Amino acid sequence: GAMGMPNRKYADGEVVMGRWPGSVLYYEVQVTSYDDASHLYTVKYKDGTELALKESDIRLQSSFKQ
Repeated sequence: GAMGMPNRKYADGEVVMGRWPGSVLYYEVQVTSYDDASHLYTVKYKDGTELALKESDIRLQSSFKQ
């Protein structure tokens, strides 16, 4: 059981928390697309700018999920 596993670790269109690559900070992003070969999720930030990050950079919108 991975818990977060609909096909990928995250869904698409879903709003999650994503770490900024060079930082340890997490910002709020929405997943737009996904590279399945190298396992990269393309997400879009509140700033409009979209970025690709690893699944390990993405966490739930809230870690408190019930």
